[PDB]
Amino acid sequence: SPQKPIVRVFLPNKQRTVVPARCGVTVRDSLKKALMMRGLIPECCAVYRIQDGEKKPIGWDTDISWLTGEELHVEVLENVPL
Ligand SMILES: COc1cc(OC)c(/C=C/S(=O)(=O)Cc2ccc(OC)c(NCC(=O)O)c2)c(OC)c1
Repeated sequence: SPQKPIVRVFLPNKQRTVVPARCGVTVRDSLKKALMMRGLIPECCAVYRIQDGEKKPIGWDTDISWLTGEELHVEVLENVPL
């Protein structure tokens, strides 16, 4: 059976969108869909994932195919020009 890897990203506002683990693709591109589907932007959003009872912040250049099997969650970095 064709193996399907995904990462379930918990979007802002406690929603979630899953993105198929893209090999050779960064959190940037994968999450780019994730945010954009909600109408949000990866610019003012951060990627975190919970490890041993704690939080580990993720880098946008991180190959998302390592993060397969995990549930992610994005943290809104509110630094708007307001
Ligand atoms: C890899 O194989 C897939 C098969 C799919 O289908 C057969 C979808 C399908 C996606 S989709 O068209 O359902 C848009 C989508 C997906 C998940 C969501 O939450 C978990 C939301 N949440 C939106 C909200 O709640 O605001 C939106 C896929 O997506 C990556 C992957």
